[PDB]
Amino acid sequence: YEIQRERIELGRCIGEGQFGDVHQGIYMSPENPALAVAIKTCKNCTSDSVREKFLQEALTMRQFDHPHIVKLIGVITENPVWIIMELCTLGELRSFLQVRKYSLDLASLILYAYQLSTALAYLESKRFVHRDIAARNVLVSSNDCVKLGDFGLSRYMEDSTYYKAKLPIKWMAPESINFRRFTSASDVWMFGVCMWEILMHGVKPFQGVKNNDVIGRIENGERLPMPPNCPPTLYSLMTKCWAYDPSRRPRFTELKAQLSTILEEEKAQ
Ligand SMILES: CN(c1ncccc1CNc1nc(Nc2ccc3c(c2)CCC(=O)N3)ncc1C(F)(F)F)S(C)(=O)=O
Ligand code: NA
Repeated sequence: YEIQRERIELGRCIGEGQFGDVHQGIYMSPENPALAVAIKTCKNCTSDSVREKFLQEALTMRQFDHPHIVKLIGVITENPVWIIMELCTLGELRSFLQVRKYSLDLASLILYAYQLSTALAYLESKRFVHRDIAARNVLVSSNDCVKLGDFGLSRYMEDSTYYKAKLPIKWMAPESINFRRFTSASDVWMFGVCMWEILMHGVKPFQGVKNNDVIGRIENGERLPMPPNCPPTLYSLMTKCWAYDPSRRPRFTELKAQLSTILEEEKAQ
């Protein structure tokens, strides 16, 4: 899993991470075609405690191998420490959705929700609780492929460090907001919010509502409204993710199967 720095061509900065800037680049793989990659850099990895924390993020991604989760390519443990990830060429999902708005076919939006449900069913199969499922952590590899982004770079995951700028209340299950309970069932609640975000073309949930007012509305039975053009079967599926009792929420394998049916019904106009 070690990569040699002379095989990396560093390109433009595509974002800022907790440990340092993230760049786009090219990895000249030995005896293979060159790959487009994302490079996580570390500014203070001279410190052993910082270096080990940064390298733990690469080990977290190394344990996963799924077509809709960004893949670890390798690490450069020489000073300055770099983590090499696969690049999702088209960038962040919210920006991509905000450009296209109604020009994206409904079949593409449902496909994105289905692809994420396969990655979340895979994480659930490994007994891994995400805790930060939101459209901001989703990347676009091509017009017909989205992926979950790096877990370390995700602002509110369990082992993620904080950025200079507390909790994503508008995405969280009631038991997570009230008692900090995070399970596979609370991940299902967040995924229903993420599906709503996709069908709303990158609009954020509960805009203009204060975080403290969200739990009162949820306890009164209020939910995010049906997005314009969203098929009623898809909205019904979202409301099942938002069952107040977590034991009544479906698991990711069921959401995957139902989304595949919804997608095939839309493709048959
Ligand atoms: C949102 N995220 C970030 N948060 C903080 C820092 C960086 C990232 C993005 N990280 C990544 N970005 C890309 N692709 C990419 C992203 C942006 C742009 C472009 C390509 C080109 C067009 C453009 O203009 N910008 N692929 C892979 C990664 C990964 F492997 F590092 F995850 S996250 C939690 O990692 O999903
Ligand atoms: Na190296």
